[PDB]
Amino acid sequence: GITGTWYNQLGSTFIVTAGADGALTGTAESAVGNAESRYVLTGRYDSAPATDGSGTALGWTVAWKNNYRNAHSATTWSGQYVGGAEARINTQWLLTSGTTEANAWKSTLVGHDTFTKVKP
Amino acid sequence: GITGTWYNQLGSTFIVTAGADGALTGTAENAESRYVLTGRYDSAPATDGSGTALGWTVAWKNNYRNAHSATTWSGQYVGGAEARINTQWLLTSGTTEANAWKSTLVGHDTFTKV
Amino acid sequence: GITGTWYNQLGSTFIVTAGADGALTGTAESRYVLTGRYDSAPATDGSGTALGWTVAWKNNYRNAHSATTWSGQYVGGAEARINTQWLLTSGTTEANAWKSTLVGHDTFTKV
Amino acid sequence: GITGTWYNQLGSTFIVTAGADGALTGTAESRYVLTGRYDSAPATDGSGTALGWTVAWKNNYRNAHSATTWSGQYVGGAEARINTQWLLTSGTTEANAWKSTLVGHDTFTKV
Ligand SMILES: N=C1N[C@H]2[C@H](CS[C@H]2CCCCC(=O)O)N1
Repeated sequence: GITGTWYNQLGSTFIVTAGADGALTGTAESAVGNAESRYVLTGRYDSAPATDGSGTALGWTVAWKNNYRNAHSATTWSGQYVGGAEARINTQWLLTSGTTEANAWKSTLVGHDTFTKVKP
Repeated sequence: GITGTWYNQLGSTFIVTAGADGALTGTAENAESRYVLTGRYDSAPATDGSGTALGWTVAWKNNYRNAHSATTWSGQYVGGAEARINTQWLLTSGTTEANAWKSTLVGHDTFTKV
Repeated sequence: GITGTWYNQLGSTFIVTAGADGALTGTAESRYVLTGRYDSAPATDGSGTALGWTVAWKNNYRNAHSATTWSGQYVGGAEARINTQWLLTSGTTEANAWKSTLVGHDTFTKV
Repeated sequence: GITGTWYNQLGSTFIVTAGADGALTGTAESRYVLTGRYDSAPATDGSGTALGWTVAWKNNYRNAHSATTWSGQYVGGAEARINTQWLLTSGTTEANAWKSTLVGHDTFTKV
């Protein structure tokens, strides 16, 4: 279900493997910002969701440092997986950059990403 | 300065180990209230007195309990004698499509070594 | 371009009046009053027009002890829309304040 | 209660008037107009009073092409406070929309 290759509305590709113990591992490649190539993704999911047709809660993080670039920032996505003919993951994200004390009021961006198993 | 025990303003206790290549692993917490954490951090931060960007996730499921939800914390570690982690968090619960609009809470937490 | 009737994704109807001094007044449809501000002198370079508004969910008939604020921008053009993120806060006791605030997003269109 | 002069943790000054059926009006300060709403009939059980307001960062001297909304609750008591979370959106292009909005939190007191 969650395991597979996902794309957000921006071209980004996230390759995610769901483990049997609630672990989420994989790789992100962003189509925007200060990023190049692949970045390590790690997260957790609810490995035994409700019966009742509710979604599957999950979250993951990417720190935007790899061997090519370092953006001194990290993003966390929080959302739910919803099965169906068109499986989708709906998330909200927080992106925090490292700042000095004086600039911390403006260190965090917030947005929403919708992931699909079909590239837009 | 990150590896160790951190406490938030709620009493809760977080034990985190920060690996050499940017992994964060540990637990949030008796057994029944203990949960797994996994995250990532900037292992090569700037020198300019900037904070170290990081983030982590906890799904609220263990062997004993399952709240069908996950929290992510996004934030930065600040050093010194008043070492702190300042974060904002998102908590999402699994919902039906009908109730998705109220699936996510937002808030902030501050973690201290004491 | 902002003044008029707007519809978000779950059919709610917002009637918005943009005043020349930057004020936004109108109603969200039971029916509640809205009030906000917008940039009454945006850039002409394709940038959007920044805005925000608030609805407290109390009227003559019902009270939910909560308020929502929408923060976003207007984008004009053939398919004008207002893209927003929102925060919904409910009155809670001090000990439930951690769970007093929801976050989401809303898109408004003219049809 | 809510009417008065409020200061946030960074020292900015908000002068707020609470109107009879839930209007918030006032200024933030370099001085800008604020507008919002609040629950004029809060719960008696000890809960806080839900509210929100907006400031568009345009006045007669400067315009940053951006707007902030605060969502939160007023807590009466020893330290009357207003605990909020805020969103600041800047007018951007289509291409830069994904990075248009910052989020944070603010505590206000009369001290
Ligand atoms: N796929 C996505 N890319 C952007 C959003 C949220 S994370 C962001 C990319 C940031 C890359 C590093 C940076 O620019 O600081 N979703």
